[PDB]
Amino acid sequence: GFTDYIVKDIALADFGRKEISLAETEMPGLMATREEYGPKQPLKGARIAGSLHMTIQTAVLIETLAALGADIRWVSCNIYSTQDHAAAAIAAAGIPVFAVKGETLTEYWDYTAKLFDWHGGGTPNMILDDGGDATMLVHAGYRAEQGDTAFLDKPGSEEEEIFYALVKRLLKEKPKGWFAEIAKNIKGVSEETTTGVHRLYEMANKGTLLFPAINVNDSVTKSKFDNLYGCRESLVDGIRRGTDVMLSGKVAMVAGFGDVGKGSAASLRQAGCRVMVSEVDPICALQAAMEGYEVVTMEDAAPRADIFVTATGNKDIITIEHMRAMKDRAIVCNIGHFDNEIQIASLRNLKWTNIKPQVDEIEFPDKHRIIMLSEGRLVNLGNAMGHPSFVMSASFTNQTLAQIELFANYAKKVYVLPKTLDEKVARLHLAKIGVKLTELRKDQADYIGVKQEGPYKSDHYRY
Amino acid sequence: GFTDYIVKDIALADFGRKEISLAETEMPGLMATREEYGPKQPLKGARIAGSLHMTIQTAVLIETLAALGADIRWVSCNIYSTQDHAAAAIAAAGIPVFAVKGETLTEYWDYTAKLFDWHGGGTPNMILDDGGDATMLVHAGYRAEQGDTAFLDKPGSEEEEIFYALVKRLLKEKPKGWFAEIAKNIKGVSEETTTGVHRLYEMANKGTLLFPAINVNDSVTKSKFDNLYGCRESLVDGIRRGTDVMLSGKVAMVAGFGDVGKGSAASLRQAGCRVMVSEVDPICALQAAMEGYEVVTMEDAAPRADIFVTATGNKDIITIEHMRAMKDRAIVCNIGHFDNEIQIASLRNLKWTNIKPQVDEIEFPDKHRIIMLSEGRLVNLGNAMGHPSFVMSASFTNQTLAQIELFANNKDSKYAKKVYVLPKTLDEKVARLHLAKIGVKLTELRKDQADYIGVKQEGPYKSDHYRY
Amino acid sequence: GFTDYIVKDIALADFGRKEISLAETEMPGLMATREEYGPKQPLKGARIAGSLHMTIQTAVLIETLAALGADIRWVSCNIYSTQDHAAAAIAAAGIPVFAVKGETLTEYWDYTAKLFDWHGGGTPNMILDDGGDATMLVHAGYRAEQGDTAFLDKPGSEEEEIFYALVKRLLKEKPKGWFAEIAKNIKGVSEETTTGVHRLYEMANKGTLLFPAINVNDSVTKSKFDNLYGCRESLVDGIRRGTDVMLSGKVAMVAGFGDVGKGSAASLRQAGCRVMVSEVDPICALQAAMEGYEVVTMEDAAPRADIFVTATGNKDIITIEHMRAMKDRAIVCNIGHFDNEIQIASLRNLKWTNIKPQVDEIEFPDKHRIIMLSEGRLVNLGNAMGHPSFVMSASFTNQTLAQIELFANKYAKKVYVLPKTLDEKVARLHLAKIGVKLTELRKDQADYIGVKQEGPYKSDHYRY
Amino acid sequence: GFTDYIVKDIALADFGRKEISLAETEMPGLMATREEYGPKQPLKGARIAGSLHMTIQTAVLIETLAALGADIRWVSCNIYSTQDHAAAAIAAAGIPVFAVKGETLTEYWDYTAKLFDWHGGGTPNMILDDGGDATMLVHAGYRAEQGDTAFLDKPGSEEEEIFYALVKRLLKEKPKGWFAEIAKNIKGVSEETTTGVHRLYEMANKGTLLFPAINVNDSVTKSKFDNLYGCRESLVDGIRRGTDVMLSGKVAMVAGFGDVGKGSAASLRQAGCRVMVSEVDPICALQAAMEGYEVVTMEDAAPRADIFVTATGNKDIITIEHMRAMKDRAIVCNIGHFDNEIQIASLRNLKWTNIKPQVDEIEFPDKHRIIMLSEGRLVNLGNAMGHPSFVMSASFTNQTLAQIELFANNKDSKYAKKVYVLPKTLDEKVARLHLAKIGVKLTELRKDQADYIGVKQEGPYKSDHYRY
Ligand SMILES: NC(=O)c1ccc[n+]([C@@H]2O[C@H](COP(=O)([O-])OP(=O)(O)OC[C@H]3O[C@@H](n4cnc5c(N)ncnc54)[C@H](O)[C@@H]3O)[C@@H](O)[C@H]2O)c1
Ligand SMILES: NC(=O)c1ccc[n+]([C@@H]2O[C@H](COP(=O)([O-])OP(=O)(O)OC[C@H]3O[C@@H](n4cnc5c(N)ncnc54)[C@H](O)[C@@H]3O)[C@@H](O)[C@H]2O)c1
Ligand SMILES: NC(=O)c1ccc[n+]([C@@H]2O[C@H](COP(=O)([O-])OP(=O)(O)OC[C@H]3O[C@@H](n4cnc5c(N)ncnc54)[C@H](O)[C@@H]3O)[C@@H](O)[C@H]2O)c1
Ligand SMILES: NC(=O)c1ccc[n+]([C@@H]2O[C@H](COP(=O)([O-])OP(=O)(O)OC[C@H]3O[C@@H](n4cnc5c(N)ncnc54)[C@H](O)[C@@H]3O)[C@@H](O)[C@H]2O)c1
Ligand code: NA
Ligand code: NA
Ligand code: NA
Ligand code: NA
Repeated sequence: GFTDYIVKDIALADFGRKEISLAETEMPGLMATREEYGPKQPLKGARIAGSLHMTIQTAVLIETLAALGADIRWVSCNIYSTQDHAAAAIAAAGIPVFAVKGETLTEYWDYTAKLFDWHGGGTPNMILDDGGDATMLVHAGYRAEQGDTAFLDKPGSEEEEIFYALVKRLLKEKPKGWFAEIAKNIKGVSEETTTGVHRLYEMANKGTLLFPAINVNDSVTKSKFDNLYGCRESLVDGIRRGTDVMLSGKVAMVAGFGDVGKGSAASLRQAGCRVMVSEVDPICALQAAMEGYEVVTMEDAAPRADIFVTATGNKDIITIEHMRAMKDRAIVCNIGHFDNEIQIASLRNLKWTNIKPQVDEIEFPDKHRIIMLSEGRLVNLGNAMGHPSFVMSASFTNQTLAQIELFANYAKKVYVLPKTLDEKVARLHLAKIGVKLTELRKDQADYIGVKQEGPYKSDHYRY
Repeated sequence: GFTDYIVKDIALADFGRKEISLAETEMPGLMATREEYGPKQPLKGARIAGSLHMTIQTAVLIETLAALGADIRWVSCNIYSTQDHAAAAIAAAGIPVFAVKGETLTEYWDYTAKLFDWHGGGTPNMILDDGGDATMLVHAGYRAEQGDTAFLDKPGSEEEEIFYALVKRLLKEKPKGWFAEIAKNIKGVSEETTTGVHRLYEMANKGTLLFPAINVNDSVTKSKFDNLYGCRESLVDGIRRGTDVMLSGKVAMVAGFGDVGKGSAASLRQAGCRVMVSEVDPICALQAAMEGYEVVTMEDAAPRADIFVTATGNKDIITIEHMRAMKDRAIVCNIGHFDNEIQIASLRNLKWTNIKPQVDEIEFPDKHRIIMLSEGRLVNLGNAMGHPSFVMSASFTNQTLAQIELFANNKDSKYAKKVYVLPKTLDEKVARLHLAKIGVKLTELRKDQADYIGVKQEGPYKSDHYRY
Repeated sequence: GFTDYIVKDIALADFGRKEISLAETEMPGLMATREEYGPKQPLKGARIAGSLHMTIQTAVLIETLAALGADIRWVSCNIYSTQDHAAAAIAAAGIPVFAVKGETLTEYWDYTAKLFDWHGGGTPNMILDDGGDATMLVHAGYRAEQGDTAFLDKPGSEEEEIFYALVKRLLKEKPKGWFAEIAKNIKGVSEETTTGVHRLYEMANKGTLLFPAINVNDSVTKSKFDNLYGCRESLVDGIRRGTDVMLSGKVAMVAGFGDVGKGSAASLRQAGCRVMVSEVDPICALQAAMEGYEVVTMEDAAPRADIFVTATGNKDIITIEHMRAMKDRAIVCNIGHFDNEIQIASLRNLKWTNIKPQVDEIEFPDKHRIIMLSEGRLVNLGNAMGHPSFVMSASFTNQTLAQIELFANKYAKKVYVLPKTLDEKVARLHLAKIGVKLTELRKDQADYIGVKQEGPYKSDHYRY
Repeated sequence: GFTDYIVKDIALADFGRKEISLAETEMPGLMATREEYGPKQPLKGARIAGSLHMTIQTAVLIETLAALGADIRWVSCNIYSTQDHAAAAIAAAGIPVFAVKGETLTEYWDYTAKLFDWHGGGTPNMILDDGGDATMLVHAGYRAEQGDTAFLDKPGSEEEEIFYALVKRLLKEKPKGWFAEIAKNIKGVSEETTTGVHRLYEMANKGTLLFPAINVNDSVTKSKFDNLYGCRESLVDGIRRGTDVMLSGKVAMVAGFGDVGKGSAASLRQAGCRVMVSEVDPICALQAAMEGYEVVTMEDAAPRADIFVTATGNKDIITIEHMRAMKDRAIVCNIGHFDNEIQIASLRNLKWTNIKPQVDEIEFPDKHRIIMLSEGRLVNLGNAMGHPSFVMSASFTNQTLAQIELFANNKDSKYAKKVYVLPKTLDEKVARLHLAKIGVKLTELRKDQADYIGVKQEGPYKSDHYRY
C-alpha cells in the first residue's frame, strides 16, 4: 500500500491515464526526449521537488523526468489549476503528489512544505518551479534561520500571513538548520514563468539567490509559444467554460501587451471580440496599435468593456473604482499572476454569490454585478484546462533540458539555455505538425554567415 | 406534488436557475418580448409542445412563452444536448420536461410521445420543433391511423425501428383516432432548423402537411446569425472540451459550406487551424475558395487532416473507407444532423474505448485509432454547451413571434397548410431588439434619403429577395 | 481605316493588348463562355450599346461579346474609371469606343449619345449598362419626345443640367421619333449594379420601362463576389495609390454594410485599420456588430476617423458639417455611387489643391484640410484599377449570359434575374483555375437532400 | 544656378513638395525631432553622405538632417527605388542628390562615388547607409590602398566587376591614399537594414571595421515595425500595382519567416491568399506553423503557388529549376535584398517581354511563362512606393538619433570601431513620439507598481534581452 500522496480521488486515475496517453501523442518534444535520454539516465540520482500546475501535461513531464532517472515529489503551484485525474494518475504511479483542484491557501502551503521531506529521508536536490513558490519557501526559511525573523510578523494579505505562519511552523518543527540543509543540497532550480523568473533575477541582483537558476521562461521556444499561443488558445477556453457568453459583438479589455497580453488579445479578437489594450511600455503599446487594437487606460475601458483580462504580471491593474464603473455583469478575470492583478481583497465585503466552481457573481451596493472567474487567479488553468498539450511539450522539453543542465552539465546566477538547445526544442515539434524544414546549402549558409546546423540567429535576435 | 417530469437530478435546479438568470441578461430579444407581450398574454390558452435541445437558452425561451400565457410540455431534440441543470430548473418551475443528457434512443422517442399526453388530459394545440421529430411523430401516426401502415413494418435504421415501434405502441395504447385528434388540435408548428424545415416543404409540396408551419430557420436573424455565428463560437468550444487539443498547427476538414459549414470553418480557422472544405454546390465552393479555404474532396483530406467536421445535412459524408485512411488519433465530429453524416453504424465491430462522456477512442484492425465526439451527434451541444445565449436570443425571439403568429394571428386563415416565414418587418424587429445590448447605434434615414432609395424610414429596408 | 472612336492615347494599344492577354488567363469564365457560345454565335445580329467602365476587364467582355457575333459600340459609365490602355486596345481592334480617363461630364454625356448613332446607320438593339445611364437617356428622350418636355427645364444638379441639355440637343438635331425608334429597336437591357437595378425596378413598377431587363447585379455570383470580394481587394488599392498612407493604426469609417460596405469594411480591416460602420438597416447593423465592427453614426465618426468611405448608394452621407468636424488631412472617398454620397458640391468654394490626378486637398477657412479621392466618385476605379480580373470574370460571364438570354433566348417589360442553374454554371466555370475540386453527390445523397445531382443545389430563396 | 544634382526631372519638384508636406503629417517622429533639435543644431559641421532609397520618406529625413545642421549629399541605394518627384524636390531644395528610378548599375556606383567628393572639396564625416554600399566602397578602397588588391581582379556578379572597376577608378583618379583620408574623417556610420548590419558585424568581428557604427536595424522600433509592418503594408501594394491580380483564391509562397517574411506572409494572407512559407530556422518554422502557414520546401511550392516572394536575405532561393517547374504566368518577386534571391541571371537568354516599367513576362523554351517584378529587385520599392511614411518615421527617427550619437555624443569616444545599438530609453522614445498621432493613450506606472516589476517609472521597461 502507498500512503504518501494527497489527491481528490484516486479512482480518477484510469481517466487520467487515458488523457495522458492522448497527450503523449500531442507532446513529441517530451517523447523524443524520453527516447534520447531514457537510455542515458542523466537524472539518475535527481530528487526533483516540483511545484507546477498538476495538469495532464505536467503528468507527461513528470513521467519524462522519471524516465530519465529522476526521483520525484510534486505539488501544484496554484490552488485551482490541478486536474484531479492527472493528479490521481500520478499518485497511482507511485510518485508522491499533493495536489487538489480547489485547495485552501493553508493546504496549498502545507503541501509545498511536504515537497522537502523526501521519502526515505533527506531533502530534494533539484527544484522545478513555476511562479517560484517552492524556491521562495526555501529562501524565506533560510533567511529566518540565519536569524532575521522580524519580517515574518510583517502584516500582509491572507496568503502572505499563511506563508509567514508556515515558515514559523517549519522552524518550530524541523531540526535546527533544516533550511540551510535544503539550500545546500539544491543543485539548481529551473523556473517556468515570467513572474518567478523576475523574482530570481532580483535575488541574484541582491546576492541573495541560494543556488543557480535556469530561466526556462525566456527560451524562445517557451516565451514566444507558450506565453503567446498557449494563451491565445486557453484564455477564451477559460472564459467560455466559465460563462458560456457570446464573444462576437462584445468589447474586451486586455491589460498588458507582453507575450501573454499579445496572446490574450489575440484569443479574444479571434473569438470575435473587439479588443482594447492598456500598456505602460510605449513600444508594446505601439505594437498593439499597429495590430489594430485601440490602446486605452483602464479608466477609459472600465465603463465600456464587456470582458476584462489582466495580463501584466503587475499588481493593482483592475481596482475597486474600475469595477464600480463597469457595466452590470461585466466579466473580469486574470491570466497573469497570483490574485493581485485584480483588487480581489477589496471585494471581500460585497455579496459574492457562487455560480459554480471558479465562477462568482459579486454584487455592488448599487445592485450592479460583475462576474469574477477563478476568484482572480489564472483563468485558463482555473476555469478550463490550461494550455493544450502540444505547446506545453515545447515548454516542458525546455524544462527537462534545464534540469539535465543543472543536475549534470553553472554559478549562482540566472541562465538561459543555449540557442542550439532552443532550436532543438523547435526541431522536435516540426514533424508532428507537418512542417518540412529547408536546409541551407553550404554556400547559402556562408552567405549569411551561419553554420548549416545552426544556431541561425545571434543571441540578440528577437524573432 | 408535481411529478410530471423526467430529468437527471432535480437538485441541479438552483445551479440551473443561476445560469438562467445570467442568460436573461444575454437575451434582450426574449426579455423585451416578455415586456411587450406579457401584458397582452397573446399565448393564453396555448398548449405548446416543444422538442428542442433542453439548454439554458431554451429555458429562457420556455419561460418567455409562459410569461406570454402558454401552457408548456418539453423534451430535448437530441439524446446528448440536454443541459441537466436547465432541465432541473424548468421542472422545478412546475413545467413538465422529459430531458436527460445521455438518454437512450428508446427513452428519447418515448419522451417525445409524452409531449402529446397533456397534463390534465387532451393534446397540445401548438408544436415548437427543432429538426421535426415531434412533427414527424404526429404525421407518421396519422398516416398509419388512416390505414396506410405498410411503412412501419420494416424500417431502415435502428432509430427508424425504435421510432416505428413507438408508433405501433401508440396505436395500441392511445385511443382510436388519437393522431387525428392531435392533428386537429394543432393550430401550427414553428420549425427551428434547416433539416426540419426541408421536411416541412416536402410535406407541403406533397400535400401531406397537416397544419400551418412557420419556417423560423430562414428568418434572416436566425439562419445568418445562429447557423453562422453560433457555429463559429460553439464548434471549437465542443472540440476543445472533448479533446483539449492544440488547434494552431492543425489541419481541419469541414464538409459543407452552407451557413453551418461557413460558421464551422471560421470557428476552426479563427482558432488557428489551416482549414479545408468540401462542397457539392459550385457557388458555395467558390465562396469557400474566395475566403482562402482549400476546397478538396473527403478522399483527398482523409489521410491528411487532424480534425474532421461534417456540416452538410446529408448522409454518408465520412465513410468507413475515409476513417480507415485517417492518421492515428484524428478527431472526427458532426455539427449538422442526426448521426449519419458519419457512418457511425459501420464502426460498431471495432473496439470502442470510452474516454469520458461523449468522447470515445475507436481502434481499427491496423492499430490506427480515431477520436469520435458525441458518437457522431451534434458536437457543439453534445461536447460543450451549444450556441451561446445572445445569438439564441435572436433564434428564439423568432420562435416566439412565430408561435404568436400561428396561435393568435390566424383568425382569417392567413396561414394555410403551407410553410411560411415571418414578414421582413418582424425579422428587422428581431435585429433591433439586440442592438442596444451590444452598443450598436443605428442611423435613422432622413426623410429625403428614405425617399431616395425607395423605403420608409421605419423599414423594411430591403426587398424580400435580398440575401444579406 | 477607323476613326469612329475617341480615346486618350491610341499609342497605348500595344500595352493594353498585353494586359488584356494577361487578364484573359485570369478570366476563365469569360474565356469558357467565348469557347462554348462562340461557335453558336448567339449574338449574331446583335448591336450592343455598352455603357460600362472601360477597364482591361471590360475589354475582355467586349471581345467576348464580339466573339459571340455582336456588333458593338461602347462608352465608360464613369468619368474617372477608364483605363486608357484598355480603351486604346479596343479602338485599335476596330470597335467604336468613346472613353477617356478624366473626361468631363459634358463629354461623358456626348459620348453616351454616340452609342445610339450606329455605324452604318440605325440604332442599337441591345443595351449592356452599368448604373443605368444609357437606359436613362433612351427613357428621358422618349418621354420628352412624345410630349412631356417640362421636366427637362428642371434640373436638380449640374450633371442633370448637362444631361437635360443633351436630351434637348438630340431632340432638335435627330430625326423626329428618333427615341421612339431606338426604344422599339432595343430588345433588352442587362444591368450591372445595385443602383442601376434600383432604377429599372422603379420604372417597371411604374410601367415606364420601355423594354425587358435582366438584373445582373443580383446573380449570386455577382453580388456576393464582385460587390463583396471585389471591393475587399480594390478599395484599399485605391486608397493606397492615392495617398500611400499607412493603414495599420488608423481608424476608418465605412457607411453602409450591404455587400459593398461589407467588402469595403473587410478591405480596410484586412489592411490593418480599426473599422467602424454605419447602417440604417438593423439586420445589416447586427451583422456588422457580429463581425466585430463598432457600429456608430457618421456624427460619432466625423471627429474620430482617419479614413471615411461611403458605400451606401444613398445621398448626403458625408455632409459639409461632417467634413468641418474631421481631423486635419482625413481621407474621404466614395465606393458607392455617383458623387452625391459625399456633399462634393458644397466644397466647390473651398481652396482645392490638386496633388495628382484624382487626389485633391481641400482647405477649410479654419485651415483644416481633407484629402478627397477622385472628386468623390468610385475610388477603386478612380484611384486604382477597379476590381481585379478574376472576380470580374464572374460578373461579366453573367453579363454575357444575360445578353444571350435577352437577345437569343417570355421576357416581359419586367426585371428578371438569371435562373439558378446559370448562376451555378458561372461559379463552376471559375473553380478549376483556382484549384477547387467539387464533390459530386451520389444519387443516394442527391435524393436525400432533395436535389438533382447536377443542380441546382439550393432553393431560389437561398441567401448563401 | 546651383548645378550639382542628377535627377530624372527637376520639373517634378512641386509634386514632390506636395507629397512631402502630406508625409510630414504622417511622420510625427521626424517632425518632433526637428522641433526639439532644430534649436540645438546638434549636427552643424556634420557632412553626411546618405545612400538610401530616394523616396518621399527619405526626403523628410533629409530635410530633418538639414534642419539639425547637416551638410548633405545623397544617393539611392537601389536602381529602381527612387521616387523621381521626391528627388526633384530635394534637388530644388539645393541638396546634392544623384538618384533616378531606373538608373544603370554603372551610374548607380558612380553616383555612390559622387558621395565622397564633398562640395568645396574634402570628404564627408558621417555615412548614413542602407545596405552598406557606401560603407563597403570606403572599406574596399581602403584595403586596396595599403596593400591588398588581389580581390579587385576577382569578380562575382555583374554588379561586382562594376564595383571593382569603380574602386579601380578612384585609386587611379584620387590622390594616393584618399580611401584612408575618408575612413579617417568618418566619425561614424548608421546602417538601416539587416543585410547591411550583418556585414558591419562580420567586419567589426574581423577587426577591419574602420569607424564606429550604430546598428539602426535593431532598434525595436525599426526591425519590429519597419521590417514587419512595413512589408505587411507594401508587399501586396507592389504586387497589385505590378499585376492587378486577384489575390483571394490564390496560393502564395514566401521564402523566409524572419521579420520581413512574417510581414510578407501577413501581407498576402490578409489580402486573401493561402500562404505557404519556407524556412531553415526551426524556431521561425515553428512560428509560421503556429500562425497557420503551411511550411514546405521551395521544391514543393514551385508547381503549386500562383505567387512567389523571396524574403530571406540569402541567395539562390528561387533557381532555374524552380521557375521551370512553376505554373504558367506565376508571379515571382523579391523583397529581401539585391537581386540574387531569384536566379535572374539564369533567365538572361530567354524571351523577356516588357509589360510596363518593372513588370516583365519571361518565356521559357517550353512556352510557359512567368511574370517577374522589378527584375528581381525589391518589389515594394520597385513596383510601388516602398513602406508608408508613418512606419519610415520610426526608422528615420532612429536614423536621426543615431546620426546625433556618432557625430555629437562621441567626445569621450564611447563608440569604438564596433557595432552598437541605441539605448532602450531612446528606442522607447521613438515609440512615444508616434503614439499621439495614432491616438494611443499610454498608462503610467505608479511607483509601487514600477518597483513590483523592477523598473523605473520613466523606463526602460524591459531588460536589454527582451524580445517583444
Ligand atoms: N496563465 C498562463 O498560463 C501564463 C502563461 C505565461 C506567462 N504567464 C504570466 O503572465 C504574466 C505576464 O507574462 P509576460 O510573459 O506577458 O510578461 P511580459 O513582461 O512579456 O509582459 C508584461 C507586460 O505588462 C506590461 N505592464 C506592466 N504593468 C502594466 C500596467 N500597469 N498596465 C498595462 N500594462 C502593464 C508590461 O509593459 C509588459 O509589457 C506573468 O505573471 C507571467 O508569469 C501566465
Ligand atoms: N449544430 C448546430 O447548432 C446547428 C445550427 C444550425 C443548423 N444546424 C444543422 O446543420 C445542417 C446544415 O445546415 P445549413 O443551415 O448549413 O444548411 P445549408 O443548406 O445552408 O448547407 C448545407 C451545405 O452542405 C452542402 N452539401 C450537401 N451535401 C454535401 C456533400 N455530400 N459534401 C459536401 N457538401 C455537401 C450543400 O451544398 C450545402 O451548401 C443541417 O442539418 C442543420 O439542421 C446545426
Ligand atoms: N465601386 C464598385 O466597384 C461597386 C461594386 C458593386 C456595387 N457598387 C455600388 O455600391 C452601392 C451599394 O451597393 P450594395 O450592393 O452594397 O447595395 P446594398 O443594398 O447591398 O447596400 C447598401 C446599404 O447601405 C445602407 N444604407 C442606406 N442609407 C444609409 C445611410 N444613410 N447610412 C448608412 N447606411 C445606409 C443600406 O441599409 C444598405 O444595407 C451601389 O451604388 C452600387 O451600385 C459599387
Ligand atoms: N524591402 C524592404 O522594405 C525591407 C525592409 C527590411 C528589411 N529588408 C531586407 O529583407 C531581408 C530579410 O530581412 P530580415 O529582417 O527578415 O532578416 P531576418 O534575419 O529577421 O530573417 C531572414 C530569414 O530568412 C531565413 N532564411 C535564410 N535563408 C533561407 C532559405 N534558403 N530558405 C528559407 N529561409 C531562409 C532565415 O532563417 C531568417 O529567419 C534583408 O535582406 C533585409 O535587408 C527589406
Ligand atoms: Na490542457
Ligand atoms: Na450555451
Ligand atoms: Na483591374
Ligand atoms: Na511610401
